[PDB]
Amino acid sequence: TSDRLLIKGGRIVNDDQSFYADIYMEDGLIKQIGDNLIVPGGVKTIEANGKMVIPGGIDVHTHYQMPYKGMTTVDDFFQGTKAALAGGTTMIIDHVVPEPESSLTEAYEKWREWADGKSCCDYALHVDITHWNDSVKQEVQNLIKDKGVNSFMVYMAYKDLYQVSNTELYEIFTCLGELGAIAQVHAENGDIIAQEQTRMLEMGITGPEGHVLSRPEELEAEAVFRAITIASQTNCPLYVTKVMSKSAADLISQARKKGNVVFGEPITASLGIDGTHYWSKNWAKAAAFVTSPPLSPDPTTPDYINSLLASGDLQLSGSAHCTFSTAQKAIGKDNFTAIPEGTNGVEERMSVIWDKAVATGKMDENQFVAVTSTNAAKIFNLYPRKGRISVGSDSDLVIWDPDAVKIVSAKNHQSAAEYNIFEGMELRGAPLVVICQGKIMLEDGNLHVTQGAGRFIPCSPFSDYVYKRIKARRKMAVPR
Amino acid sequence: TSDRLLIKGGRIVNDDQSFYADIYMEDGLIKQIGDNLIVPGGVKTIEANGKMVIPGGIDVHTHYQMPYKGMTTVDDFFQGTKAALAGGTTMIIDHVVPEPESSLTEAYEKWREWADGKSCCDYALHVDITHWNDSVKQEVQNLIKDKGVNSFMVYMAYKDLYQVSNTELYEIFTCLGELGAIAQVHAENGDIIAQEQTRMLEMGITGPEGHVLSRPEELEAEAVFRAITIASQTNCPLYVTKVMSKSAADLISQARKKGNVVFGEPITASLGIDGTHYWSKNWAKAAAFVTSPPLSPDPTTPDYINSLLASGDLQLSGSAHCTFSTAQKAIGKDNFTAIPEGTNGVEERMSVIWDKAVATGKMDENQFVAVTSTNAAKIFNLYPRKGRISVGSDSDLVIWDPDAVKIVSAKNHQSAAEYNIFEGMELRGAPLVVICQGKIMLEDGNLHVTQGAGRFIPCSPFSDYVYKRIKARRKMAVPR
Amino acid sequence: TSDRLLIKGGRIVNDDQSFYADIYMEDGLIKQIGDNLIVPGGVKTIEANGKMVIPGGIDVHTHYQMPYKGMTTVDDFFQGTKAALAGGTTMIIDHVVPEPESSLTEAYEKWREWADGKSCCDYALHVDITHWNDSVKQEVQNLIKDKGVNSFMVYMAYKDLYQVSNTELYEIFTCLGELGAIAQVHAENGDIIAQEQTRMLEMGITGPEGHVLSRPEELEAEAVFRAITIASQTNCPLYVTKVMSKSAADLISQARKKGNVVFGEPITASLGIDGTHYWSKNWAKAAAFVTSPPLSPDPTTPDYINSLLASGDLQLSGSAHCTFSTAQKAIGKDNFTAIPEGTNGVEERMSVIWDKAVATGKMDENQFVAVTSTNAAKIFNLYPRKGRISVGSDSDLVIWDPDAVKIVSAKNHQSAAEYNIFEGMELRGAPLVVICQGKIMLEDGNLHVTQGAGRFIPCSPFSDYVYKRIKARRKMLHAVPR
Amino acid sequence: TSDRLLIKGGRIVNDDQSFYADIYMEDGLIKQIGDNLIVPGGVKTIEANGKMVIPGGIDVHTHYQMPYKGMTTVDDFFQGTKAALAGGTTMIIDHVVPEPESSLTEAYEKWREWADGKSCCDYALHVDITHWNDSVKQEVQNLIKDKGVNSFMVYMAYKDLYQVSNTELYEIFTCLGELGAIAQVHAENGDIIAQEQTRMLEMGITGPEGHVLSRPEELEAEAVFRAITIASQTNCPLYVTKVMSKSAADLISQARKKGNVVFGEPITASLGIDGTHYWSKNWAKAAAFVTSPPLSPDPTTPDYINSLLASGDLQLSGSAHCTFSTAQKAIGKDNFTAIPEGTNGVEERMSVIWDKAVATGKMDENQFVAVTSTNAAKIFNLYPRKGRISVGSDSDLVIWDPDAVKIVSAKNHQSAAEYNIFEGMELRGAPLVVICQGKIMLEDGNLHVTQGAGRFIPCSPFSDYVYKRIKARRKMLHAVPR
Repeated sequence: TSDRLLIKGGRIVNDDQSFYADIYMEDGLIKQIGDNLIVPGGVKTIEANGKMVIPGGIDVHTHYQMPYKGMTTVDDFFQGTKAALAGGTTMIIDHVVPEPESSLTEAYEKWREWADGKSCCDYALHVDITHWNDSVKQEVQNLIKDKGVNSFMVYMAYKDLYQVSNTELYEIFTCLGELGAIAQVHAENGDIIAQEQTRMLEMGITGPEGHVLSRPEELEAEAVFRAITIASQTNCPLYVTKVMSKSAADLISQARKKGNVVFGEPITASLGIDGTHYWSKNWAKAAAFVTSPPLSPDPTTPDYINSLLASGDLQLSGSAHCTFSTAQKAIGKDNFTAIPEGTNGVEERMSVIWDKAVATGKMDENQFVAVTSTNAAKIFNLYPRKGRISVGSDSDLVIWDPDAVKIVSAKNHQSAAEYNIFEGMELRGAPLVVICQGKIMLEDGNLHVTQGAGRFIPCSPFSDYVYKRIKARRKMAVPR
Repeated sequence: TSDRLLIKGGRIVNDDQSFYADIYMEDGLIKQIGDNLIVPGGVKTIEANGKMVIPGGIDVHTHYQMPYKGMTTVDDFFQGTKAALAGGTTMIIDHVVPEPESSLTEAYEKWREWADGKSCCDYALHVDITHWNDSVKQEVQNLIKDKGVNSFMVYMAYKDLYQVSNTELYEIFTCLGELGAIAQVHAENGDIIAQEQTRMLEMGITGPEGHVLSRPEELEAEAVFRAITIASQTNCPLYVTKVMSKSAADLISQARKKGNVVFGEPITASLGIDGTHYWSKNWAKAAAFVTSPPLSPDPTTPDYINSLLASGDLQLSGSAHCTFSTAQKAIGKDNFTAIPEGTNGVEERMSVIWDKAVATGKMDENQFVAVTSTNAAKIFNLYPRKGRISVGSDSDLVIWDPDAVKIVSAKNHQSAAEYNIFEGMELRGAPLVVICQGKIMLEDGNLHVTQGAGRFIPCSPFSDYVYKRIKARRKMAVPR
Repeated sequence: TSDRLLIKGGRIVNDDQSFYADIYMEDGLIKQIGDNLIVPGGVKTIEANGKMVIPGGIDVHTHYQMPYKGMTTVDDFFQGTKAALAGGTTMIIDHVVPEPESSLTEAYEKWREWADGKSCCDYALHVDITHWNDSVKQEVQNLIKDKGVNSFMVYMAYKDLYQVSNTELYEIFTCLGELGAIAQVHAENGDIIAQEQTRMLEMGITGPEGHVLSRPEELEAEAVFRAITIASQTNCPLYVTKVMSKSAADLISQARKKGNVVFGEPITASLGIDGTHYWSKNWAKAAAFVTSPPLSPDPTTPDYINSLLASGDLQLSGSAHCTFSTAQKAIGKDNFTAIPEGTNGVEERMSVIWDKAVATGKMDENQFVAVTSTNAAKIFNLYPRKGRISVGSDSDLVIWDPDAVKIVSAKNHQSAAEYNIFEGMELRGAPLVVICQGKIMLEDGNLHVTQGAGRFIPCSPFSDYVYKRIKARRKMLHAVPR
Repeated sequence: TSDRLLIKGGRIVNDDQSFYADIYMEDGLIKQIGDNLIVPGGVKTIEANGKMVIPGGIDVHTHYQMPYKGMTTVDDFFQGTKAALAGGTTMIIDHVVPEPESSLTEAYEKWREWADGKSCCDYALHVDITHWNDSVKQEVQNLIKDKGVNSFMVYMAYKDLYQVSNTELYEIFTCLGELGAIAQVHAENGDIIAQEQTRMLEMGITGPEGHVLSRPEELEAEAVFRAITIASQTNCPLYVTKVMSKSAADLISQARKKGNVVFGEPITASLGIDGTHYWSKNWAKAAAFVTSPPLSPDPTTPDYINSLLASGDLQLSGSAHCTFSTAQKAIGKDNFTAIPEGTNGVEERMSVIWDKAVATGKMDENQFVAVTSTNAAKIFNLYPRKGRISVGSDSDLVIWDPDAVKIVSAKNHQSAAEYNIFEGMELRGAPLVVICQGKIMLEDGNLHVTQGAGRFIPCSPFSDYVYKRIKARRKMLHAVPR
């Protein structure tokens, strides 16, 4: 599997504490932690020299080689996970997207085949419920029981394509609750967005600004509140993907304070920048920002999202990395509704949070670990195998430099995209060394990776972190 | 029309101020206000003797002789307005309910005929949009232009009967906004209520408690938030009927603080009592409380609703007076979904608010006037004809006694109902004398009324109180 | 008193409704409202020609010729009320400020003498409680009973000068509540501000930016919350002067929703602009913004204050007009704690609100009247004499042009100040004609005024709008018999 | 030190995860965790049989043998820690209270002597800053550096006894922040409470109900908001003791969301019951509830406090166990201000939280551990030595029965008090076995304890959980060059 490796003089930073210790690794696992380790001679030894050592990042939202209209996103499972590793991320969770009226299981097999053959790092899979009926219900059950899936996503947007009704939502959340799965949502109101898009085009607003104006944050907030409400009535845990706005995040905060089982996933884009760039005079640049929900035009938004990720009102971060070329984006040059949706973010996720939340004093290093790996591992039932530096855990570690300062650019990023939405931003905090599966995959700015080295990691239902309260609530007429 | 009448030594209480003055009336109108009025000899003179004189109450939500399954509510336009006058209310606004797929205009004519022939007092009419299509759109326009209607209601509940989709809501609010009408809603989520009713019956909960448990306040709050959101996107003023819960009222408060044009209508029931009585061992008593949305089981609710009516987060009061006999209620004795919905409240509305909000120190007498007549007159475009004691205004006045104390009972109420949901409650504050159309219709506990004396009062669109901001907001691409 | 005057073809805008009618005025009073008025021939007639006619503005917060260290503010009761009238304001309420350990009543007489002799328009007076003891308590009673005062202000700031303790606040609010007066506060925490000033000076931050950084909005919010709490415990109505920050305005909103009797007074400065200009490289410009509480550095502040004035969470507007010359400001050139505090705002108040809340669609014309006159008249017990176009009310009216557009500048303002904190701002909405005491005092951009023409207007205690709930709450304490 | 011990078949429940494993212990420490442990023959073996095994509770607020007017509370460090252990608590943190104008360090030595000689379990000490001056400042430094103290409490109540001013609060929080200590507060407004007490007595309300009516929750909320504000301005972490009311808990929630470093400590009383019993016709019963801040008369309070402990808006639980006899309480029979303040709670703390938050579905077993030990260990810098079942941690463990159901009564409690404020309450969840310092101190309902067995545990300043953000904020003040 993996050679012996010793990291010396490192400061271990887990979500619960930080402490000085050496780390000995072999065959994909952490074997010893402490001082003066009884270790074989001739072991490859890295001198951490007081630098931080954290669990590798888990990016819970990717779209590598995602199909769209006979094309594919430009970062595939190989190049996309190269990008992840370059940024300190050692596990990704991608979305399987079956065509409406097609098999979920057959889609899952396709995605397993693509990723097993190309991923540089360990991965898992969410399965999107793009339509609903009795056979789909059966497949969901089968996928949870037999295929290592515990997370499924529904769409409240994309009217006449993926969108599900309130009756379907109730049916689906009841089912996912009974089976021990996470119920994920893409939460915007598709019915109202459909009208507003028509309204924008009739006003002659065909550029990317038409995208953000046709999807104001009130339509994200409505759909979030409604999802929270249906999930509560069906005793189902809810996970809100791609939290983009202050109002969505406040609804999640509100629901969690009442005791509702609700999680929020901000992304690199909503943590790092705003939507002013939709009004760029450079069409291509503006189209690079087109994603759904969009980036809020309100410039106070990213500081707020970071604040709520710091306080635990939001719990984990993803990227929704979903890159298209300038030529693909330009398909929608005359009509924003035809711009393929998605931006970059996998490489920049951990640096963006360090820069915006840790160097700003909003969160400490332990909460940084929580919001980049450990909470994700707990929610998806991967803890302590992932998201922790502990004996018996997987050898996925990063030597992090808090003092590193790097300018982001399309020129030096691993993505095949020509644009980078964070172009020109100077970020504090970066990885020096990345170890994945016990092997050194980044050092001295050099990537050392193998196509297909990454393993599918099965995720079991009924995560304790998610379901203990649900179960306790389940456990709890007037005779006339 | 109406004989000369002089009220002397009264303390006039309008929404804006209180002051001592005599009031001279003739032919339906207030002619002079002041001291030492130049008045003809031989005028009928009432000695107010320091007592308050307020504008007659406007009850903006009634259902007199409302049809249901070949029956009718037991209080008709005559007996129902007798009840209103006994309680200090001198104008009512009733709901016209066309069958799905039938003409709105034909329904309006029926209701005009019933009320013109029986009402004791002036009235107006809201028209319920029970279904939606091109011909209904046309009728709405015609009714606003030609028939004195400015208020229309849509249902978010009653799946497969009255319920409208989000696309229909957007269409309808856009239309009502363009035409200068108030958009009213019955705001509960019918899709989810349908599931919960099935769930209650499968648990064997067939009594009235199944009604309140199948319609928890979260389902009122969801639908209110969604209506607020669609109304905001379409620049349409929203009016929430039958505010029953703390969470609904808080959403209205929130929206108004942002600047959204939203009004809330608590009712006598939600101001005066809670939903604990759904669990009464007396089936009949419990069924007397069945209304939609239901009374909150949370006993802190009525004090809170009064508080938000006091602070102006809620603006006006109705009753939704909709009475059925015990025999009619008993149709649903084996299945709560078959209990006809509706309770009493028209007679008790003004006394309930005085007792719960004024004698408690939450609101003063001027705000009492506002929330019982003047705000309703402003919203429905009836001010200063109604809701004000002013020269040239209609002679609809009440001599109110703050020190009166009365126990409510089915035995002494004007309603034909056998039950009164406020049975046994002692209320501070009551009318001594009611003058309507310049005629004394209550004195010494005696009603003096004529069937059909009441006039239809046309209500024009584009009320200033409602539409000035809407118009100003209406009045307010990147070239590449 | 005042000649016959007829305004024809006007659209009257009161707080409750708007309607078309002619207005006939004589001897300081509105005599008739309606169509085809029975009127004597030869009456001076103004053609409003569809333009709005509103009640004159009431500015509830001014500091004309306010003394400070042997000097005075540069706009006195004459020039300051010229400024008021030029902007559509026909009544002002100024603050009487007695020196600590001196008589409130003697201070009141000095102020009455200054204003009676110079004011162009009607006025009233608040009295500031700058210190507290038995004789001050007696004077407050006497002033309410005999001198037409119903509003008194206390300071939670200015440690070792004006500041009162929590015991004194309790005593004072109990007393003012018993006597039917409005309890006004200057609400910032003076103990903590003292420390932060020292911290700014030790960091070498001596310019105007040190002023806003030594008084962060948290210190306004703390004092507001504490004043609300003491006022609630003593059944006393509370009025928060100079609402500057979002957080202060949210606490007032929160308290009103619970039923507490609390009023908030934003000022022209907090409605119109933010505090970014404390960091101007021009010292003199930055010092022109120095006022307390300061303008929020958060640029989302003025939009928010306008939003809460629109929704009624805040009820009335003032200016706290308190102007000093550049030479006077420069006394603090080496130390921001020595910059005399105060900015302009009286002339600009009504246009600022129209431009920022009405032309933006946040409030309608009727709420504009409410927040520029009618709510002030109700709170200070001047309604319907002021703040309303009604038969028997005072002839204080403005013909307002919603379509007028004017750039503000020190060059054309009535103030003697060299700086204007709204310099260069283009504002929508302005007065065309101002009538005061039935007399045309502004027309064609010309002022027609007389020194000393203004009358003191006595203000009685126990305003209904303020006290009916307080009284009902007092009317409603049982031991457990054991 | 301590004999070999093996617990088999147990379900370990830490704050982060639960898992099945055997636990081997020797000489005060957990030595091995796992399956098939290499263990010496003849080891005392307990069969957990699938039952939960959790870290022993840490009660961060006790007042054992606290002096008051020449008397003492009736539960001393021995009997009081017997009560603790009976309820699943294996460590207590008590408050050292020096007389005003006396030495903090001398008080600390007295308390160390009392506890070292009587405590059954490990303990630590907070030191209360009952007055403030230069020598007290020096002692605080000395206690942190040399005596294992990292937590100090100030009083915002008790006017003319312990109360500190806003200047003193600023000075004290600045000092505690610089030294790496937790700043604890007793947060009620003492100035206003003094007035309201006098008001209650003048109304003839002398019974216990006068206590809760003279201290309405608004006066707790005001003091909380002010403490948050001063702590924020001085970059000092704040810990709110005895969170009793919904409004206090909402202010802590609000401040934490903004990023302020603020902790809240609900107590057994506020988690388990309300204040309706102040109106009991039995004087003695009512007086048994007298504590400060008092129990809220609002019966929705305890459900809400449990909800905010569940969501993490409040982080840790104490008891403020402070018991007086009926005869001692009765000293205030004619005047509630003379009733000695304090109730029971140490024994009942963990069962109350299980019954009211876990069996109700508000929180899971892992958050239960967090709020009964682990968050306290992190805040006071005792993690992972305490609050965790981990190799190298202290052998303080409890075998917990989720299915146990017990009625609370004065008849069977360990306290010397005649009254129990939870009398008659049936609580779900109880300890079966308690191990402390590796020794079985509760089994089969029998206590096995030794007077003086407990050790003082030094607590170091600059806890990472508390100070990493504070430090980062300090690391991040430019003048405008003109």
